[PDB]
Amino acid sequence: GRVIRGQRKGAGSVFRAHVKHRKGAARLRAVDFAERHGYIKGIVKDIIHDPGRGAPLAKVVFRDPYRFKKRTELFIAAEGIHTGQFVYCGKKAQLNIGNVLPVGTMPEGTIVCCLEEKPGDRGKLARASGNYATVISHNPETKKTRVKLPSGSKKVISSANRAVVGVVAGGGRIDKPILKAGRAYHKYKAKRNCWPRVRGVAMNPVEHPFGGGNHQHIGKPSTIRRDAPAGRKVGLIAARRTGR
RNA sequence: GUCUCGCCCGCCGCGCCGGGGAGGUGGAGCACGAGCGCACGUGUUAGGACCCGAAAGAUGGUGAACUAUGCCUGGGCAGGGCGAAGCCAGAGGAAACUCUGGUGGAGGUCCGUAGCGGUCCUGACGUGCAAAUCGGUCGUCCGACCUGGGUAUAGGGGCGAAAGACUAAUCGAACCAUCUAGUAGCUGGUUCCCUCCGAAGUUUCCCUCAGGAUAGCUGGCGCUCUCGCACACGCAGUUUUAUCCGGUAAAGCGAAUGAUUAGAGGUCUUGGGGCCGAAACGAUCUCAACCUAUUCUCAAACUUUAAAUGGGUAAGAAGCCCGGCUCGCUGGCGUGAGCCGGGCGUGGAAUGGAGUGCCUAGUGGGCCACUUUUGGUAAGCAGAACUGG
RNA sequence: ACUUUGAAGGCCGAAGUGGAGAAGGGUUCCAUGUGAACAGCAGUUGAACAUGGGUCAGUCGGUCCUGAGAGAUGGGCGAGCGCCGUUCCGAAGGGACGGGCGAUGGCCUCCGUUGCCCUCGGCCGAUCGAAAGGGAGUCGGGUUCAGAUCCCCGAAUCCGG
RNA sequence: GUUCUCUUUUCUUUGUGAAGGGCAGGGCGCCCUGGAAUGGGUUCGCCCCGAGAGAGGGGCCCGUGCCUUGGAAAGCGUCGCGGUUCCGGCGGCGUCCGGUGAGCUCUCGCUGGCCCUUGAAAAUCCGGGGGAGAGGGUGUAAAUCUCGCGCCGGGCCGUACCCAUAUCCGCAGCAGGUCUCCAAGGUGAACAGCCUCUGGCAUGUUGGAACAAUGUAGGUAAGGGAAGUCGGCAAGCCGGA
RNA sequence: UAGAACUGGUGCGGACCAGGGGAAUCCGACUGUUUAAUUAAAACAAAGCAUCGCGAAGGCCCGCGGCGGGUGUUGACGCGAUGUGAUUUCUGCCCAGUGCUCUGAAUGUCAAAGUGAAGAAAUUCAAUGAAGCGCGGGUAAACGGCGGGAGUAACUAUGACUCUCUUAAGGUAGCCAAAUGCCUCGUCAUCUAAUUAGUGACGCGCAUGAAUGGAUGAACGAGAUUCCCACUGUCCCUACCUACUAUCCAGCGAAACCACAGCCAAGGGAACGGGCUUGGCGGAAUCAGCGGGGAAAGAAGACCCUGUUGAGCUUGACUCUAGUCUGGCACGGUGAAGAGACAUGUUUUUUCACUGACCCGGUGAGGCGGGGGGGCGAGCCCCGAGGGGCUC
RNA sequence: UGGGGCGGUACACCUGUCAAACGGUAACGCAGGUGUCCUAAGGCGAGCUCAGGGAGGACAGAAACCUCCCGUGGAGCAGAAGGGCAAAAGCUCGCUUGAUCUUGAUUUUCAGUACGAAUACAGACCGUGAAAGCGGGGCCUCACGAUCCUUCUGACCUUUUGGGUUUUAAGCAGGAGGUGUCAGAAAAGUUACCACAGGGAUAACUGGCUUGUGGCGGCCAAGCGUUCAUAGCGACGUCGCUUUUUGAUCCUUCGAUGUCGGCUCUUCCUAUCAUUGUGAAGCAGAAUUCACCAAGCGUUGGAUUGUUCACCCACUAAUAGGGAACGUGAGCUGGGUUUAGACCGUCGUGAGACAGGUUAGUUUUACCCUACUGAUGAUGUGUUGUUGCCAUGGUAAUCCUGCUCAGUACGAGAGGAACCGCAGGUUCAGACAUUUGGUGUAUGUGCUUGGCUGAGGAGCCAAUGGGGCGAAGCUACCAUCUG
Ligand SMILES: [Mg+2]
Ligand SMILES: [Mg+2]
Ligand SMILES: [Mg+2]
Ligand SMILES: [Mg+2]
Ligand SMILES: [Mg+2]
Ligand SMILES: [Mg+2]
Ligand SMILES: [Mg+2]
Ligand SMILES: [Mg+2]
Ligand SMILES: [Mg+2]
Ligand SMILES: [Mg+2]
Ligand SMILES: [Mg+2]
Ligand SMILES: [Mg+2]
Ligand SMILES: [Mg+2]
Ligand SMILES: [Mg+2]
Ligand SMILES: [Mg+2]
Ligand SMILES: [Mg+2]
Ligand SMILES: [Mg+2]
Ligand SMILES: [Mg+2]
Ligand SMILES: [Mg+2]
Ligand SMILES: [Mg+2]
Ligand SMILES: [Mg+2]
Ligand SMILES: [Mg+2]
Ligand SMILES: [Mg+2]
Ligand SMILES: [Mg+2]
Ligand SMILES: [Mg+2]
Ligand SMILES: [Mg+2]
Ligand SMILES: [Mg+2]
Ligand SMILES: [Mg+2]
Ligand SMILES: [Mg+2]
Ligand SMILES: [Mg+2]
Ligand SMILES: [Mg+2]
Ligand SMILES: [Mg+2]
Ligand SMILES: [Mg+2]
Ligand SMILES: [Mg+2]
Ligand SMILES: [Mg+2]
Ligand SMILES: [Mg+2]
Ligand SMILES: [Mg+2]
Ligand SMILES: [Mg+2]
Ligand SMILES: [Mg+2]
Ligand SMILES: [Mg+2]
Ligand SMILES: [Mg+2]
Ligand SMILES: [Mg+2]
Ligand SMILES: [Mg+2]
Ligand SMILES: [Mg+2]
Ligand SMILES: [Mg+2]
Ligand SMILES: [Mg+2]
Ligand SMILES: [Mg+2]
Ligand SMILES: [Mg+2]
Ligand SMILES: [Mg+2]
Ligand SMILES: [Mg+2]
Ligand SMILES: [Mg+2]
Ligand SMILES: [Mg+2]
Ligand SMILES: [Mg+2]
Ligand SMILES: [Mg+2]
Ligand SMILES: [Mg+2]
Ligand SMILES: [Mg+2]
Ligand SMILES: [Mg+2]
Ligand SMILES: [Mg+2]
Ligand SMILES: [Mg+2]
Ligand SMILES: [Mg+2]
Ligand SMILES: [Mg+2]
Ligand SMILES: [Mg+2]
Ligand SMILES: [Mg+2]
Ligand SMILES: [Mg+2]
Ligand SMILES: [Mg+2]
Ligand SMILES: [Mg+2]
Ligand SMILES: [Mg+2]
Ligand SMILES: [Mg+2]
Ligand SMILES: [Mg+2]
Ligand SMILES: [Mg+2]
Ligand SMILES: [Mg+2]
Ligand SMILES: [Mg+2]
Ligand SMILES: [Mg+2]
Ligand SMILES: [Mg+2]
Ligand SMILES: [Mg+2]
Ligand SMILES: [Mg+2]
Ligand SMILES: [Mg+2]
Ligand SMILES: [Mg+2]
Ligand SMILES: [Mg+2]
Repeated sequence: GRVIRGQRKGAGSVFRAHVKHRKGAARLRAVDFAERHGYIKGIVKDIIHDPGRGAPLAKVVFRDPYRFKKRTELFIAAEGIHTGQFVYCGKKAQLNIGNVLPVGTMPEGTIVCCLEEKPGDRGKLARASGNYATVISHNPETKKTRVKLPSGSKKVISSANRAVVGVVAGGGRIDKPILKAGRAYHKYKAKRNCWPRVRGVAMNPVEHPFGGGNHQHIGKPSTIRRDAPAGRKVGLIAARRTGR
């Protein structure tokens, strides 16, 4: 046959990302003495729009504990913040919107964002537009804590992971329809080369296994085993249900 | 060498050494050696293999100056129509609000130039201006827009708003060189003369039916003999004299098997749309069949009978006769076969020189006519026997 | 008939059949002469043939910077020519400086200096990459068969020492 | 230039660079007094005001425009001289007043709208901040994020012409294709189409004679009006305000 | 810009510029894209709708190779993979078949290595026993599929009703002689002088039917069809005109093709001759045309057959393979509990904990653990109230 | 393989016939069979009689069982058919296991090779019979399979590698495990995106032979026709022609004969629709029906449909049938069919198929030879001219209406003709332009838009600026003349 689409994406060179106009990488500042034991202060300067994203980004400025210099960080913004706000980071912080502190000092039932998965990954989880995690249960024996994620899954992590307090800005976006095509075009043009999906049935059987026929039809069951090879692993993968 | 019955020998150490006869048998063997080397010719093969002839497969490499798509950075697009929110004023209303007149200038909106494209004329040209042009008529024209240059992706791979489309006039797998004189049961071609002999298209086997092997048909090279050499035997798409074989033509059914017509003597006899009647075998008919003697017609898969043409043997010296020997075979005594030694030549017609052995090519698609003959309405149709072309 | 000069009649109609340039071409440019060949007829003509001549910069462009991206070192992998990868498993800059120490040739005054002892040192990755992006500062007049923001005249200006 | 009749007529020509100094003119999200409703000011539109409007007086930026130095000597237009000529030659005049615009183009500013799009980086240069570090004596201090004036230099490579119905690619002087700048008069809504001036050309690889047939491109037709034909195919009607 | 008079042989957007309309059905919502050089379409795309996997030692994928690389300067309002196709109004039953998926020691089967008995030893035997296949559940906006006979209503005909045989269910709401109906030019109405056409109705539908999407319905279409008004040389029926040619002359000057050649009837023949046979007949060299023949030119017929010649594509053909699931040996170390088969200790094993090989992330490798010199303080003990012990 | 595919097996075997009297002999020729069955249905000996038919006998009947007579096979012998068999080869009883071990020869098919099957002998061991003798499978004709590999049986059997012993392995001889495509490969589809070497040894058009089917026509004559075989029809039967129907065949053509239908144009046939000249009726008149000579002149306008065919409207003397490579594509068109894209239904798991439907889709070349039409010229006559004759060839005129004859003849009536005459028309043909119309660049004369020659006048430019009237000429059943 011939190699198909999808099997061409994993090599890159035409399906790569478009990163000329992106401003940086969002991540929470590193761990150090002050943030481990005490706290530290910083100030917001401006709020900005990052392409390829829905969540706006803050700019925070800190005073370096060891040199006569200043140090800038590019956080992801909770909902409520503004310029001129003082932002306090670390263990001795007060529980209010915009600050950063650990999990095992928070109470139950509280909201967070830009959470960490392991202690010092600078922030990985719950960092999209309108989402938030939630604290559930502590365990001062063994230093563990459980967290609800926006997929509806309960997950265990430590009590030294850091996190940011509050929902994320951009909240409520998929409740606007797009109505046109060229609003989609300017969307994905800033992210990837991916938008027009040609249906497999309108192909020929060289370049897709569902292709061909005098009619348009699939001909075979659209579910497929997890361990099928590349080229055939298309459709409803490992489906344990179909319908609704 | 190999089975079957067997009685014996020699050896300083007797076995699980060695020897006879034959029912007999398996062998590319013996029996008074013929090869070895050199050259020439023909023939069958393996090699580029008489010459030219593919679609294709592998190894290694050049290409995105056309086109497909993504990114970087720069440029470009008359004049007009409809009139969304928002704003002002006047009038009405108890209020919420409403009516009328302006302003404003949004929109993958409308008409239309530049530009980008490419519907119809199924027009022109159709050895052209042109390996895809020209003319008028067309489509869209603030936007999923048009475009320059730079940069990324390379061949069972790339890119694709998908048509199996494009990838340097080439794409249902590019091009360049080599492997490579790839293979071909298949087409086309194969170079001077005279003489001589002179065919087949048929059998059996083959994943065989456009082809090969096998036998047959043909040629060449010989060799053993003999004759008008006063001096003979042997042969034959032939006739004759004797003698066997056959079941086809015709004929036959008052003879078997099978089929079939009609009336005379049988209610033979079952029963009657019924029959004169209580009906019966009292009668009286008959019918599907049915006893006796006769009658008309039939047979590729029936036959008592039985040709014409045909096939096979025989027509003498390898015969006849006389006498005697050998035999585990057979046995009243004897038969049979084999060996020995002697005596007796024309054995129906008409013809002519016979026999034997190696090498060996081309063929292996057939066709017609009398006569016989199968299928088919018939055929310049299809399939066979005889002879001749 | 076709060159040239004059006169007359006509077309292009400023999104041009006009005046200048990029890519590409490469002497085709300018004068004198020729009429074999070529210019699908002709030619006293020619972008043809022959012989000669012609492109002048502190200020116009390159050169400098980086862009998408390409690409060495260390390291890793690989039969092997080599390939991956660009801050990633690296003692990664010779960077400089104020002070002290003996020396230095010039009238060792002032120096740089080969040399150290000190002394502050991050950067964070060699290099390449656009004659349309970014990037100090020149204008008018005149002059040739053919050259001018370059030659001559006259008025200015940037950088460095 | 026209004048046979008219035409105070029609046509052409009628200027000052770079770099400075001064001033018009536009813009300000700049300051000082002062305290606003009977709410005011104000744009085509918007829009603004005790977080200080209107009204008064001030400051800053751009000032491609006018004046001035350049610079009238030079250039141009006319009427005349000399040099045989081999001449940037010599003279006499002039190089002037005003005005309108939904006018076209180029530019500078103000302001608003659209975006699940938010619209490059680096070389290089600059100012500020405690003064770190210090440095130097009444005539010194050397840097200097510098006042005016003589000085010295500024290397290498390209630069001719064509840029297209004849210098490029298409085998060719091929009706094809190939990125940009400048852009007048009239009609008209208009860079539509029709005629003209500046500048360019000789009809697009040849000419003369005559007007048969069939062609190709254009047109017109009495009366009827799709009866034609697979099919109103092609042509024709309507057409702007 | 609006109005009035007068004037012209009704001519007046006077040239150029410059929309034919109307009534209806089928498809696709629209704008957009598309087979360069025969197809611009009803085909692709879209917005909207719905499912599917995934919480990073991950999902999808690349790769000869590696602390390799893309999505990823990412984190479920996201990334990847699939089908339908705006809105409105709806989305019916079947888990028997096939696929997918969950668990599972409690059950057959099930390889290497390992365990044990016999043998002089190769060897043989036995017990053991992973994933997978079977055993069992869930799923149809997953591939897909969704029936026959007979009797029956006070005139006939129909047949609401009843019976019956089997299937995983036996076609629901809608719609139809359609771009889907063989029999077929189905039947009835209308349009027409006349209609195999077209519109509206009927429906035991060879073979319609529900995201393999059903039914509708404004605007748009270089889309496919029927009719009407105005219009016309499309036609009755052809004619006239103008330009460039063709034609003649001067000058320059090719090609394809070509056995030999070039008047007919009939006859026979490889059955349709320019040439043969029997008859007809036969007179130099040429000019403009036209298209009957030359079975006229081009391209070793793509239709059909054969070939023990090929290639593209698919799968339940045959033989294999990358990748991937799983068991075993090595890298593999420390300690502690529990329980075993033989036989009267052996190793085995399940579990818990450790770190030093190994792996991961972060950083300009910037303040780790104990300790009390700490002390601003607190609460717990002794407490000379002065001390030190504990929690911080 | 009477083209291939679907079907069948004529692909290994048996009987009868065809097959032409030895033997042998073909076709998808006729009729049928096989891939088995048997511890006896094999083998020896002995004894007996089959099918059926008749006559009798308690229940007893068409048929149970008993007895007698006739009985040439008319019954049986495993299966298909054929042959053969009576104190058997059949039925029944007794005993057994020649269905065993071993060489070689021959026959059948045939090359004169193999398998298989069969025959006659020889050596052994045996069985049955009193014994002669018979028996090494089934009364005869068919019932089955190589190398290589594996497994089993056998001999105090050879080798296992420098010698010896034991195990294993290899060898020798004989059975079995199997190839049905049966003298013996290990094996699924699709291509409309397709390709190559060849083929008229082989198909889809014409042509050619045949004429079943289709069409047309004769013979004899039972009945129809109230009566009356034959005015006109004609059963049951039978003899023929034609190639405008569809088949059968496969001779030419596969290095190419351009494949449906309409448009256009010419010629030919007759099996006569009408018109001319005539005959016959169940012909009073008028209309109609059968037939003869005859192919001269005619046979139309339209809705539907791609149409050939069909069907309806309207007029007409009439609305007849055919051909020529199923006339005619360097003459048109390209609607359909018959490439490439695509949509529905049915089938296939699927790529894909449909003899089902629907939409969009490149139609080349003449300047050669001939023929055909027109145009110059040529031979000879001494040269040249004027006037003329004729061979030979073509060939052209055709139909209808009206008034009169006449509301006459005829006929009961209703109704209803014709011959000569007069005037006019249709289709065709040949010229012509007095008059009407059309053309119009005489670029003739006015009018008018935009622009340009300073303006007026006179003029030009806009591939014929537009528009109005229009001479000569060319032209029309759209005007006229003639046959
Ligand atoms: Mg799609
Ligand atoms: Mg497709
Ligand atoms: Mg596939
Ligand atoms: Mg299906
Ligand atoms: Mg050879
Ligand atoms: Mg070759
Ligand atoms: Mg191969
Ligand atoms: Mg390139
Ligand atoms: Mg096209
Ligand atoms: Mg055309
Ligand atoms: Mg032509
Ligand atoms: Mg030309
Ligand atoms: Mg396709
Ligand atoms: Mg060769
Ligand atoms: Mg041959
Ligand atoms: Mg062959
Ligand atoms: Mg006979
Ligand atoms: Mg031979
Ligand atoms: Mg120029
Ligand atoms: Mg120019
Ligand atoms: Mg250039
Ligand atoms: Mg010339
Ligand atoms: Mg020149
Ligand atoms: Mg550089
Ligand atoms: Mg630049
Ligand atoms: Mg103020
Ligand atoms: Mg130049
Ligand atoms: Mg013009
Ligand atoms: Mg000329
Ligand atoms: Mg030219
Ligand atoms: Mg007319
Ligand atoms: Mg019509
Ligand atoms: Mg018609
Ligand atoms: Mg039209
Ligand atoms: Mg409908
Ligand atoms: Mg559409
Ligand atoms: Mg095309
Ligand atoms: Mg929807
Ligand atoms: Mg689905
Ligand atoms: Mg459903
Ligand atoms: Mg299931
Ligand atoms: Mg229904
Ligand atoms: Mg209908
Ligand atoms: Mg119609
Ligand atoms: Mg269905
Ligand atoms: Mg469907
Ligand atoms: Mg000519
Ligand atoms: Mg002839
Ligand atoms: Mg003939
Ligand atoms: Mg010929
Ligand atoms: Mg011809
Ligand atoms: Mg061929
Ligand atoms: Mg070929
Ligand atoms: Mg073969
Ligand atoms: Mg290939
Ligand atoms: Mg399989
Ligand atoms: Mg065959
Ligand atoms: Mg015979
Ligand atoms: Mg007996
Ligand atoms: Mg017997
Ligand atoms: Mg014996
Ligand atoms: Mg050994
Ligand atoms: Mg040994
Ligand atoms: Mg197809
Ligand atoms: Mg007949
Ligand atoms: Mg044929
Ligand atoms: Mg033939
Ligand atoms: Mg034949
Ligand atoms: Mg031809
Ligand atoms: Mg021809
Ligand atoms: Mg006749
Ligand atoms: Mg024809
Ligand atoms: Mg043609
Ligand atoms: Mg022709
Ligand atoms: Mg068509
Ligand atoms: Mg098609
Ligand atoms: Mg005559
Ligand atoms: Mg005028
Ligand atoms: Mg007129």
